[PDB]
Amino acid sequence: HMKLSLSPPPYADAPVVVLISGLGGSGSYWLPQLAVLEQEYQVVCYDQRGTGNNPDTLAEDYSIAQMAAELHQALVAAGIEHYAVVGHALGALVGMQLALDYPASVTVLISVNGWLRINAHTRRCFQVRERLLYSGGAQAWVEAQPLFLYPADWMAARAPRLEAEDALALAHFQGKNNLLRRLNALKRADFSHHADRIRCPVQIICASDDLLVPTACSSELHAALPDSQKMVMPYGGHACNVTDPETFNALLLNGLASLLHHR
Amino acid sequence: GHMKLSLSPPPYADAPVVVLISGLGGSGSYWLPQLAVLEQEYQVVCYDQRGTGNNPDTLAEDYSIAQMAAELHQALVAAGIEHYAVVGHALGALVGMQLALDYPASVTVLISVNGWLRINAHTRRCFQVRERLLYSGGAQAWVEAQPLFLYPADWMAARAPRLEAEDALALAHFQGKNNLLRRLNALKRADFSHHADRIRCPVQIICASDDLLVPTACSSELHAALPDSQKMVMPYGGHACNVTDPETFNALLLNGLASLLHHREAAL
Repeated sequence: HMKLSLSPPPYADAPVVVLISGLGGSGSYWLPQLAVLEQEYQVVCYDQRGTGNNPDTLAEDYSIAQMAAELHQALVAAGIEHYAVVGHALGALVGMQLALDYPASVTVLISVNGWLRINAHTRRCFQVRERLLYSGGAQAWVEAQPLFLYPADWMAARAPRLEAEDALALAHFQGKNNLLRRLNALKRADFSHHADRIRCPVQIICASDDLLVPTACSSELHAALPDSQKMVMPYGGHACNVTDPETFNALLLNGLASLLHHR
Repeated sequence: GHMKLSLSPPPYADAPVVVLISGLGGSGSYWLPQLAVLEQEYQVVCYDQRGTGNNPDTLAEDYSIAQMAAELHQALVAAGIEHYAVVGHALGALVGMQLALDYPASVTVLISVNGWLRINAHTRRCFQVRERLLYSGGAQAWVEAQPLFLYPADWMAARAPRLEAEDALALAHFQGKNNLLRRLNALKRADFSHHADRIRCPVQIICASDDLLVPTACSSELHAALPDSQKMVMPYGGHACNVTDPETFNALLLNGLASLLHHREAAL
C-alpha cells in the first residue's frame, strides 16, 4: 500500500536506513539529513498513513503495532529486508516496535527524542495542544506546534521560514481524525517491559532543551535497553535535527557507523 | 496607601533598597528563592501587582505600564522609599524601564530579567496561544499551559508533585480574565525602543538561552540600545530562570547589583 521515497544508493549494496518522522508524519521532516545520509546509505523516507501523500481515514483501533506493520510490509514489498531505523519521537516508538516485531530485519535503531512510555510532562503538553485543536482547529494547532519543536531564538530569527512552514502545516494538515488516532496510538505505546527484547544496537540522541519530551525519557530508554549509547545535544529542541543539523548530522553519521559495526 | 508592599528589614542602616517586580502572574512570592541572599545586603521590597494576589482590583480598559509604574512608585514614596534599585522579571522589567523613564531621580539601577524593549513576534505568538486557552478553557487551561512557558522540561518533569501544588495555588489565586487581559494588553503595548536613550541608570540584562517565551535576542536588543548595560546569559533555566537555577541566578544578581551601584558611584 504505502508510498515510500527511496533515495538512490551511493554505491552498490549501500546499507538501508529508514527515516521515521514524528507526529506530523512527513518524510520531508528529514530534509537536512538527506544529503549527508544519501552519501553513505540508501535512504528511505515516507509520509505516514493518514498524512501527506499516503492519505487515509485511520480506524479507531489504530496502533503503533499497525504503524510498524504498514512500514515493514511496504519495505519488504520494495525489496528491503534489512534496514536501519532512525526515528524521531513517535517515529522512535515505531522503530522500537519494528525492532520487537521484525528483529531479523532491523539492523540498528536510532531514537531521536523518543521515550519508553509517555511521560506526564508530554501528556501535559498534548493536553494543551488537544485543547487548541478542539477550540481553534488546525490553525490553532499549527500556531502552537513550533513552540514545542524549536528553541525560541532559533524560531525568532527565522520569521520568513516559520511563516512558510506554518502555511504548509495548515495546508497539509493530516486532519482531526487521523491526528487523534495517531495521538492515541502514541500515548498507548509502552515499551517499558519490552526493552529487554530490543537486542539490536541502539543510539539515543536527545536535546537538553526539548520542551515536549524531557531528556529523562532518553535516560530511561538508555537504562532499559541492553545495547544502547546516549548522546545529548546541549541545544536544538525537540526538532534538534532541523535546528542544529551540523551537530546532529555528525552524531547521526558517527552513530550509524558505530552501531552497524558493533553489529 | 491601598497597594500593599512587602518590606523586608534593612540589614544595616540606610542599606540600599531593591524593589523586585514580578512578571505577568504579578506575585511577590515569585522572588522567594532570591530573598534570603538579597536581604543580607539590601532592603528588599516585594509586592503583588494591582489586580493580583493580595492587591485585588478590577483593572480598567485603558490600563497601562505607565499606570503600573505610577502605582508602585507612589506606594514606594508613601513607604518612605525615594531611591531604589529595580529588578524586574519580564513584564516587571518593562515596569522597571518605565520607572527609570518617569522617575529618573529615584531609580538607582535596573536589572532586566528576560525582558525586552518591545514585544517580539515570538512572544506575541506565545501569548496568542495562551489567550486561546484562556478564552476556550478558562483559568484551568491557562494554568495547565503556563509552566511550559516558564520552565525547562526536565526541571518540570522531575517535579510533578510540586507543579501539582503550584497549579492548585495558581488556580485559587488566578488574577481573573479581566485583569489578565488588561495586563497583557499593557504588556504588548509597552514600547521602549525610541526611549532607551532616556534609561540612563546602570543596567544589567540577565537572560536564559532556553527561555521559551522571550527569545534572548530581546536581551541582545536591549543591550544594543541602552547607554550603560551589561548582559549575562545563563545557559539554562527557562523564562523563570531565577526559580529553576537560583544558585546561578543569585550569583549573577548579587554581583550585578554591586557592579551597577559602583557604576552609579562613578556616574554620580
